[PDB]
Amino acid sequence: EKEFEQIDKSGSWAAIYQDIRHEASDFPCRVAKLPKNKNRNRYRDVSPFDHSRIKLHQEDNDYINASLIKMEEAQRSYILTQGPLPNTCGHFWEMVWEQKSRGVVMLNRVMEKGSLKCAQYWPQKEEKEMIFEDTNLKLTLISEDIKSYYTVRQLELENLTTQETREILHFHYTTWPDFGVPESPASFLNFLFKVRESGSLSPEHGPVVVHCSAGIGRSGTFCLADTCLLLMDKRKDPSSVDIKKVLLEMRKFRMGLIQTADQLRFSYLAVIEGAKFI
Ligand SMILES: Cc1ccc(C)n1-c1ccc(O)cc1C(=O)O
Ligand SMILES: [Mg+2]
Repeated sequence: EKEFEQIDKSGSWAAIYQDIRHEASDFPCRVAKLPKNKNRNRYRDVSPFDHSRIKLHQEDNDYINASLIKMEEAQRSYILTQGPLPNTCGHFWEMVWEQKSRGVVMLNRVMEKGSLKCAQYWPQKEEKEMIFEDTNLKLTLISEDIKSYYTVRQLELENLTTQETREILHFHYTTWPDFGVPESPASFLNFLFKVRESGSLSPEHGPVVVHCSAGIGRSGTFCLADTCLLLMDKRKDPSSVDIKKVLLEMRKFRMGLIQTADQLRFSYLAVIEGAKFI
């Protein structure tokens, strides 16, 4: 609150953001850069660090552009990944299956600014299921709840090899503007609360899988707000929760979390407003 007003009045958002970017950790991404993985990486997207990458349980190629963000004190984990490519939808759902995730959080529309941001990786009609032959998975739309700011879908994922099925919840925030950030964090906070209310972020399940469009953040704002709000509830002194410190901690696991000074300001606003509600 006080820190927000001081930065806002002095026009220091870009300076604070540049300092975070300059202090952000840099770890190798050697596996991501291997020639055989060139078509598994979305152009203009970041690469996962070797130390925190999620490995597919496959003998030939274990690579997927996804990272595990593990927040020790908050007891929260998140898998941050790129929006699936036309050839990586099978890998994406293999990761959801292997990591025992209950929720997938999508913070972009399939088309934004007249360009495709990710493959249509889930079925749009109940009777038209998707089959991922490469990873032997079937995915069916069970139900859809379309709201004004976001849509929730219940999906059924089937391992065709064993016929075992799992219910996956798809939380799709459909109203993040093509340019900049939302004017108010209210709908984004309601979306985060809806994800929380589903059990998708809880330790009884594998990490939630979060993604957006290449190189333009968003995913970081979701995880950063969730972890900050949880720490404010857990700590004896909620005012000791430093969002810049939490962000730098998350940045140890995946690069590029919070891609603009506007997203940093938006993250502060979502945490301040969310703490007032909680
Ligand atoms: C109850 C329902 C009908 C259709 C869906 C997709 N649902 C959900 C199922 C689980 C969940 O956590 C949220 C929702 C919802 O729409 O709020
Ligand atoms: Mg129909």
